[PDB]
Formats: sequence, structure tokens, C-alpha cells
Amino acid sequence: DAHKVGLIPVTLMVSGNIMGSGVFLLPANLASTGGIAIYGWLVTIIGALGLSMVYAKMSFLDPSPGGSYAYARRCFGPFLGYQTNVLYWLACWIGNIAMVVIGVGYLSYFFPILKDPLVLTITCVVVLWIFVLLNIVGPKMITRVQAVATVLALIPIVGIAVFGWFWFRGETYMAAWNVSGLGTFGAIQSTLNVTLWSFIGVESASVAAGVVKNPKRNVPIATIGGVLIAAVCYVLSTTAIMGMIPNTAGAIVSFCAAAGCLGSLGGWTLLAGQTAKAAADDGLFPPIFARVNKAGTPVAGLIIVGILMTIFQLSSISPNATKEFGLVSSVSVIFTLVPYLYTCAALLLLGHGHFGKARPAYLAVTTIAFLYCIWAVVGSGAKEVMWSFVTLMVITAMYALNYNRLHKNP
Amino acid sequence: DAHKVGLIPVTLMVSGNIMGSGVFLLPANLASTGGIAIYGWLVTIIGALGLSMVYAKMSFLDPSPGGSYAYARRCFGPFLGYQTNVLYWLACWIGNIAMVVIGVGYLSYFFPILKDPLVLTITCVVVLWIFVLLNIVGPKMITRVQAVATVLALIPIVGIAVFGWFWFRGETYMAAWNVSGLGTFGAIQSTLNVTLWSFIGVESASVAAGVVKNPKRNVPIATIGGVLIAAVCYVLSTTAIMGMIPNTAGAIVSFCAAAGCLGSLGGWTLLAGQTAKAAADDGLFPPIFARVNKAGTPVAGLIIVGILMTIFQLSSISPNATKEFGLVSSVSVIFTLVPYLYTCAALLLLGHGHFGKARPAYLAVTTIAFLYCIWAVVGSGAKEVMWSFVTLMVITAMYALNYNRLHKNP
Repeated sequence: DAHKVGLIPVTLMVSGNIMGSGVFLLPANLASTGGIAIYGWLVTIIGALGLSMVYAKMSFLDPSPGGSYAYARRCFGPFLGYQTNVLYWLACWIGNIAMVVIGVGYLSYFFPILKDPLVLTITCVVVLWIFVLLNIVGPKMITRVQAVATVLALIPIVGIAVFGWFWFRGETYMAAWNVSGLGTFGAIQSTLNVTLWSFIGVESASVAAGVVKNPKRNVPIATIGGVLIAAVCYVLSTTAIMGMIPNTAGAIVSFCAAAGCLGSLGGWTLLAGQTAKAAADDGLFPPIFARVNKAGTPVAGLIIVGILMTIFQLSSISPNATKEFGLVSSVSVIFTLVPYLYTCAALLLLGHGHFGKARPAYLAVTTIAFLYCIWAVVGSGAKEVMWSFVTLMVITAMYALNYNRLHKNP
Repeated sequence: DAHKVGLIPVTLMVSGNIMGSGVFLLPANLASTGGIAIYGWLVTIIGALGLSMVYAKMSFLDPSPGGSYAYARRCFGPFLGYQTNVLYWLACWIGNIAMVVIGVGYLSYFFPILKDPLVLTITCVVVLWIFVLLNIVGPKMITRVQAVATVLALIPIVGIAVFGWFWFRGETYMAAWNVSGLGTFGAIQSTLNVTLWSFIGVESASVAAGVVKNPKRNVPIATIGGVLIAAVCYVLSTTAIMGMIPNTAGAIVSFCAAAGCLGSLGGWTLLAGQTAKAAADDGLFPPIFARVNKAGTPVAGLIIVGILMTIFQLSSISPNATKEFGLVSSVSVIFTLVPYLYTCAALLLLGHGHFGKARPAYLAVTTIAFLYCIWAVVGSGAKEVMWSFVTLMVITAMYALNYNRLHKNP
């Protein structure tokens, strides 16, 4: 198959959905800290790379076509995996509405603007279907969108990596040094708590399956590529941290950031159609989507995701926490963790005896992945989390929509 | 079998674990409200009776011998059910330490006393093993303890039901009327939020199985008996609500309350040994307990529960929230919900097509049970709930202790 994309724009997708709509804000987020504190990066990147490794050698096997639910079919995988879906896709199109309220806030000036009245919302609303239709064109086309746009948002960051390496200069960062944070013991927390729940994305590769070239080779290479990429991106970019704290070619840096939300948005609508029109086939949901107009792609799928997406775009217009951490926009963050959980549960529930040799080695990386996934939700908002769990209780008993499973019957 | 108890002291067990260590405090808990507000009772009792009905017609089938995990073997039932255990048992012996810090605070005077220094703790510590050994004697003996002691704590409440019906008098309650609460719309919340998470217990019957007479008949009758009992107990007792708000034979009323924690404590250590030395056999945990010295009963089991119970009795001595809602003593409240959840999931996952006729009827009661269970955790402490969920993530990835399940393998 050649109408089914490949590594080159896949790793870019995978990377650029972590990159991605949070880097041009990351330094800011550890400015109110607590700043550098590079340690925070050390540990969050080590454990996250572990998570990407998990995903790598799992899609190394059954990709999938999901994934991150594919493997849920085998912590169980009915109930638990059909759940894992609801709560991930329902955190797939939801996290999108978040993505536009910021992505267009990134073009809040520089032509248009406007961008303050009802115009902000009317444009995020039409900016979404942009990518919905650009998925009805794909999937090979939406990945073509992401490739160009994120290598656009790569200009800024990568530019500061080496070029920023030649500018500043120098011992200024040494001047600001650590401190501000309330000491090393927990000081890290002030950084981890914003480099962690913001490494979210490694899934996209083992979630493309159904439209990557060769899964068993390209996809594992995809996540590991994506993670090492965004990772050094993160470090070299936010090590450009001299002393400031207050929060010509400037226009390019402001355009290239929104251009990350140019590719991202497509990417996540994509992930939205995938891990759902997937558990359409491996069983139930229910669907509906389907219906997969000939040549792949969920025609009903992404269109339906459009309706679900737009409906919330016009009532979170608007209050819901006017920015990040919105009791709805953040919870959907937590949601995307469970599938991190069962996955790693699976890269061992399906190495029952490992169709691969040397145990302890894989045995660590998965444990590490478990800290990372457990820690980055252990240390987060108290209304938000209880919330996820409320959704778990409700996802569950919303399987009355489901009286036909089986196992260990009577 | 006749060394295996029967309905007569079983329903008393089942009832007196909800009764039970919260009634002589219940009116107090809706005094700071918001008081009567009898509605709160209306809705909490209707949905709870639904929950008991759920449990009734489930143990009507497979009892079990668990239960409330028995049936988990069939939302899955490996991982999910072995979980459902950890999080219920670890909420079974934990809820106990809570039970003694109050049950002896109930004899904080009237002989002994003391009851304020290190003596409070040294006595709760030895008061626990009391029931641990009185379970090593049972299980028919511990139920004999609960029967006598709760029909002792029945004297107070039931006495006010009819006798209290002849005393006051009269329109005083009409004088205090509703109000104080911030209006009907949500006013109920101030009552439901303390009549709900305080109806916990209906499980005990469908959790005795392994030591009730005939399961299929006695156990269903047990929970429904238990619930209607504690229910009218609740209503007729806390309808003795005249106007007061500040918070000879008086000694009897103060003794008879602790005497509820005389029987309760035994009951829950009991439930502790049960839904664990049960998932010892249906599979894994791991155990250990076992080892079931001849004639039933988990000898290693309750003894081990003693060590786990005493260890926390001497470091929650002491701070941990010096009373109810202890971020550990309350969470373990939330924990005892999940098994409520999968249960009701099961009275339909195992009525796949109902080995019983007329669908919609059973179809409601289970839905109602789902509200009750979901609502009473939807509306509770924010650190506590996120906490349960953290335990869910950890229960989970603590099944590395478990690399040998199966289903839909590769």
C-alpha cells in the first residue's frame, strides 16, 4: 500500500502533537516557578522516554490497528478496552477545542484581529472543520499538512537550539541559577508538574497503525523518533533561560507557533477517528463509525467528531476556565493517561512470557513508565482527577449499552 | 451444614454494619445542615434499596463465595475482580481502624477512662484482636457476637421509633421545619451527602456466602432484610428532630452505642477474611490466605488482618485527621464503592439474557443502583476521590505481581 503514509511524516505527527501547542509557553510555565531546575527535565524526559520505549516495543508487535486500546483488548479486553477508548477519544476531540482556543489565540493579531468578541469563537469553530475536511481528504493528506506545518514550528525552536546556542551568552543562566523554588526537596515538583502532563502524545504512532506504512517497523521507530525529538527540543529551547521572569522577525516567531496548531489540530482529529473507528471492528462502542468510505478514513467518523467538537466550541467559548486547566479542558488531559496505564500493563500481559528475550531489561522500562504515568496524575488538580474517576464510574455503568459480553459465564 | 450460620444472625450482621457506627451521630450530621430535609432520606433510601435489590438478585444466583468480587470474575473477571478485591479488602481492615477510634471513644467514659492519653490507642489496639480471635472462633461465633450486640444497639434506636413516637410531641419539628439549607434546589445535597456514603454495608450478606446457611435463599433475604431495617431505623430515629442544633438511664444509651461497635468490628474483620480468602481460590491475589484451618475460617487470614490492622492503629493513633474524613479513613470509604459499581455491572453482564424473565423491571433497579453508587462519590471530597483513582492506577500496575493471565492472547 502506498495510499497509507510512512515514517517521514509519521514521526513528525507523533512528535508535533507533544511539541507542539505548549513549547511556546513552556519556559513561561517554569518562569513563575522555580525555574531551571533543569533536573525536572532530566527525570520527566527519562521516564517519558521509557513510556515511548514501552509504546515502541508494543506496536513492535500488534499494531494494531489502534493502538493504545488494541492492547486493551488484552488487559481484558472488552469492558476495560472499550472504556479505554471512550475515555481517550473522549479526550481526543475534547483536547481539540482546547487546541483551537489557543491556536487562534496565536493568530490573535497579525492579520485578522478582531480575535476578541464573538469572532474568536466563530473562527475556532470554522478552523476545526478545516482539519475535519483535511482528514476526509487524508489520512495521507492530513499527515502531509502536519509535516509541512511542524517543520515550520521547528524553525523557531530548532533555531534557538543551535542558533540560540551561539547568541546568549552565557553565565546569565548561572546568575539566575536554581532557587525561587522552595528548595531541591520537592523543588523538582514545580517543574515536573508542567513537563509531565505536557509530554502527552507518544501514543499517536501506535495509534496510526491503520494508516502507517509498515506497522511493525515504522511505528516503533516513529514514537522513539518523536520523543527524542520533542525532548531535546524542550531542553535546548528552555535552557535559553537567562534571568527575565516577567510574562523585526518577531512576526515569524508568532506565526510559526500557531503553525504548530496548524498541524497539531489535524493530527488529533486524526487520532480521534482512529482509536474509535478501530473499536468499531474489534467489537463494540457502539458504531456507527465506520462507515469508512472506500479507501480508508472514517467519513461518518471525522464528520461526527466535527459535530461533537463544534458543539463544545460554542459553550466553552467563553467561560470554562477562559484558558488552560478548565475542569473540562484539563480533565481530558488526565483521561489520556488511563490508556498510558493499560498499555504498559499490556507490554507485559502480552509478554506473558515475552515473544522476546531478556526479561528484566524490558521489566524496568515498563516500571519506569508506570511511575511517570502514575506520578503525573498523582500530582495534579484535585477536582480534575476525582473527575476522571467519576467518568470511570460512568463509562463503566454506561455499559448497559452493552449486555452481551461473556467471560467466565454461569 | 450446621456449623455455617443462618439468616437469623446474618441479616443482623448485614444490617448492623450499616446501622451501626454512624446512627448515634447521624442526626448530628444533619444538624449543622440543612436539617430535615427528610427528602434526603427519601431519595438515598429509594436508590440504596435499589442497591440492596441488586445484591439480592445477584446472590440470588452465584453466592459465590465472595461475593462482590465473585461477580467481578465476570465483568472480566481476572484483573478487574482481583483489583475489586484489593480495593475492597483494603477498605475492609482499614475501615476497621476507623471503627475502633470511635467505638472506644464510645466508652471514653463509663468505667475505664483514661481514654485520652496513649491509653485510647493501646486499647483500640487490643480491642481489635478481640474480634480477630472472635473470628478465629467463628465464623458462627462472631455472628453470634454481632446478633446479641446489635440487638443491644437496637434497644436505643427502636426504642425511640415507637417509644420516641409516644414522647415528643410534636409540631416542634414543624417549627424548625426545613430551611437553614440554602433552599430546596441542592438543599437535598446537604443531607444526601451524609445519608449516602453512610449506607455502606449491603454487601455483607452477598459477602458471607461461604458461611451462610443456604446462599441462594438466605443471602438475598439477608440484604433486603438488612436494608429495610437500617432504613426505617434511620428515618424514625432522625425524625426525632425537634429544634435543638447545638452539638438517669443516659448511661444505657451511651453503652448501647458502643455496643454497635461491639458487633460491627467483628463483622468487618469477618468481611475482611471473606472477600480475600475467596479470591485465594477462584485464582490469585496472591495468597497465602488460605490457609483455612479445618472447619472453614482463614486462620492465617484474620491473624494477618490483625497485623495489618494493628500496624495502622499505632500511627493513625493520633493525627490522620483526628476523626472521620481522614484522607485515609475516608478514602477507604470511596474504595468500598467500586465493588458496588462492578456488582451492578454484573447483575446484567450475567443476565446476558437474564436467567430470569421480564427485562425492564430489573433494568431499572440496576440503573437506580448506578446513580446512587455514582452520585455518592461524584459528590464527595476532592483529595479523597482522586486518591481512590490513584489507588486504581497502582492496584493495576501492581499486577506485575501477575504475569500469567491470558485472554485474547497473541
